[PDB]
Amino acid sequence: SQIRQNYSTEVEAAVNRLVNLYLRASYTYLSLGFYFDRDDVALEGVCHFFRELAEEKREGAERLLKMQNQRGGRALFQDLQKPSQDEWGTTLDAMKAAIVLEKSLNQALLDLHALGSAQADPHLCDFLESHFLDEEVKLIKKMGDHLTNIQRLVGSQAGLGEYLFECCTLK
Amino acid sequence: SQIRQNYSTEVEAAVNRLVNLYLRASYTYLSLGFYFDRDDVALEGVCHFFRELAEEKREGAERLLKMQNQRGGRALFQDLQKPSQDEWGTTLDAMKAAIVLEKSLNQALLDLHALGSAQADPHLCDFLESHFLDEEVKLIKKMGDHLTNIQRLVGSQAGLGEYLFECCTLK
Amino acid sequence: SQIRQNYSTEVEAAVNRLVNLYLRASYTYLSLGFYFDRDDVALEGVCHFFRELAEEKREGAERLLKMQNQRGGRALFQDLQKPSQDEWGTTLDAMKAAIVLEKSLNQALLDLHALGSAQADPHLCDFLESHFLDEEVKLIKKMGDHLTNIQRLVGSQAGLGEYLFECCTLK
Amino acid sequence: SQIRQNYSTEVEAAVNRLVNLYLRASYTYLSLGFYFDRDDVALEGVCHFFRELAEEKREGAERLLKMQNQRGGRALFQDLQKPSQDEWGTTLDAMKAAIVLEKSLNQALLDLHALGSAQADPHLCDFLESHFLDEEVKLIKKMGDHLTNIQRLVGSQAGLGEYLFECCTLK
Amino acid sequence: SQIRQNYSTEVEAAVNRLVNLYLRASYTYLSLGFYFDRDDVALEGVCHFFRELAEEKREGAERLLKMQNQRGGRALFQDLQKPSQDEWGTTLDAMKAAIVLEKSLNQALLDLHALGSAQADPHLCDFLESHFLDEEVKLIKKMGDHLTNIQRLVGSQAGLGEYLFECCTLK
Ligand SMILES: [Cl-]
Ligand SMILES: [Cl-]
Ligand SMILES: [Cl-]
Ligand SMILES: [Cl-]
Ligand SMILES: [Cl-]
Repeated sequence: SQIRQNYSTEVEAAVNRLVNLYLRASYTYLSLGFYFDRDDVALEGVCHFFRELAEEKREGAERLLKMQNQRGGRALFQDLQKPSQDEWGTTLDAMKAAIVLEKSLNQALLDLHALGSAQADPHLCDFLESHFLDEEVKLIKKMGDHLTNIQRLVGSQAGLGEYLFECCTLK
Repeated sequence: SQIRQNYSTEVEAAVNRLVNLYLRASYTYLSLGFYFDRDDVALEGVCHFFRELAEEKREGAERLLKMQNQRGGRALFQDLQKPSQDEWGTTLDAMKAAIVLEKSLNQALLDLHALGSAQADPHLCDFLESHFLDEEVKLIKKMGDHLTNIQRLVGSQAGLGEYLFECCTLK
Repeated sequence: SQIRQNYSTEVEAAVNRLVNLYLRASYTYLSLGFYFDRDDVALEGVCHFFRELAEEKREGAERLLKMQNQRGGRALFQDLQKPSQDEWGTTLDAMKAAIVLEKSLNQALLDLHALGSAQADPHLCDFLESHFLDEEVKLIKKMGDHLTNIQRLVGSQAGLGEYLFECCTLK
Repeated sequence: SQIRQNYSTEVEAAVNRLVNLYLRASYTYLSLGFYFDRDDVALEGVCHFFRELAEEKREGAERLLKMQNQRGGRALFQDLQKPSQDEWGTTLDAMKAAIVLEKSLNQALLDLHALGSAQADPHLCDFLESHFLDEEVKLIKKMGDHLTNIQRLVGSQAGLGEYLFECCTLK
Repeated sequence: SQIRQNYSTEVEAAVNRLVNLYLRASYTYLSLGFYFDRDDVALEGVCHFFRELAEEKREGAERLLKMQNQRGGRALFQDLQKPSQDEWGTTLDAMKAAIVLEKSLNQALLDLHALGSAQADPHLCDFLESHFLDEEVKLIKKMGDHLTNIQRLVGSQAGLGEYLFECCTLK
């Protein structure tokens, strides 16, 4: 506690809250993944998509905790609330719930970035820019693409046909 | 007949009955497989699924017979009844018939396990646990997954679209 | 300007106009490609098809410009008009717009060929025959095939089924 | 919900409680690991030991959840309580806390085994025997070995010398 | 002097001062390294640690000078003051002196970042974020870890034993 330099108690606390948010998100994705593995749901690609995201969110939490120690802050852990639902409905319902979750993580990142800028903490700002902000933009874009394709597929025969052309002829 | 130790006549007889059940199941799966190979049915992946299961059930019977001789019991064979149907309907009908068949094998395994536990025959109990009980749980889970996906595919355009998203986008 | 031989001012000017047409076509295909990359359109195979065509049309322009210098003519560049639409509708709408665009390039090639024949410029005529006329015929044929398949897929269950048979059974 | 066979509501609920215990244990080990990564603690081998155990406990939870779905039970997730301490003291303190935690997991496994035996659920009993009970016995033995060696090292010069002989001469 | 764009005389001068600070730091580390190579000190791993840091600080100076020329500023060199001590005491004394030196470099980087932000010079800000700020945070963390371990080792038999357990058993 001989290393801390330019690291505010406000950022230290906000990092611990962000770690809680990322571990909550990881927990939500674990629940999503095992719901799609139910024998009465049985979409094993959807289960894999969500289990991979649970791993990504735990890795984001671990990166934050590594950074907290690099800066000389102190990790503090809080209770992890259970996910918002016990059953996640259709693939469409689940993808909508996932984009809501990612937008909430993204807003927490943007709020922490703004705190770090106000505190003139450029290490914190660049840490977020380099490891989190573009990862979130890329994931939200992918989820938006998925939402549009699920809506196309479930909505009409014109939509299913247009999806199949892209899948079987172009790629 | 110099090797038998802790092997009850009750377990010996029950093993011979189980071999009959597994060979009957193998016969049922042979009939299922060649029904899907009919030029007027022509689902060669369904034919392959059922022919592979016929091989698995014959292998289970052979493992039981190997174990009967390892314990010093005497294999006794009975007539093999023909399968319950000559025509198996749709893929859905066939998968429902297959899960009924597997649940009946699983209950026969559980009943033999309970007999072996009552007879304090731990070799028999562990034999079943190690080679049969988890194989049955894994297969029944796969069949339940298949049933749900066939029901999704044949039922509606929302269901077919949700299946295709998992197939063409996620995997 | 010691190399020019049998190269008319009429062909020189027509080549510069053709370069403008090919760069306009490239620009149109860039706009088509990024429209299909929108999160609310999200057909990434369609996006790739059109971005590849933008590259092909820029390469055709560059070949023309290389030839202009090989003959001792002088490249002159004009303003590039923006594409005709800002949004391109469905895959069907887009493919119809692409075949209209290709037919217009093809007619400009045929008109330049006829000018070169009238001017007795066989180098120009063979240049077009060797690098452009069959490329256009092959691309227009592919686009016509795509149009028919998109129409089949979006139109009816008989059409979608016939497409799927070709895709999943024959190839 | 067409697969469930011989799977009691008592075992189903107990499995969900066990998943909670394993995820709580994983969380405890995450906190232990990052405490040893503090610049004022700085035992990076101890940090690695505990982070590896956090991964093992999450994998145990995931195996339980996979099994819950294989049997046709329904995963239900509860709030994850935060670890018991925010600071973990010395390596000795931490290893003592880890063996207490493992003994509590082991007793929960033994209690679930006894429930499964009472319910005549041999699949559950063998699942625990095959994937959990010997993993726990091996880990508790390793932790007991570590406790004894830490006590030897911190206690006396005779103990440190005896440790060093084993380390530098025998291995 | 045809390239300079958005590069203030304030930043240009501050970069030249920073180059002086980094070359002074390199000189300090050369002196530290050869002190530990004295036959009456003889800690050749400590000598190597400090000689590697002398190379890192010279490389940081060279990167700054490359950037000064990339922006169209003019390198100006000043006298390099000799290091603060001729003898560096124990490994503990030396590591404390090294963390003081690194914190002073880090504060000079943060001050230059703040100047660049005030001058709206994002190239300068990102240059520092990308090549210097995280290098300093990682090095200061490592030095803090080293300080804690040296203090543990020299302070007590409990501390030495805890160090040895991590070294000989865990890693
Ligand atoms: Cl609490
Ligand atoms: Cl008979
Ligand atoms: Cl103009
Ligand atoms: Cl709750
Ligand atoms: Cl001077």
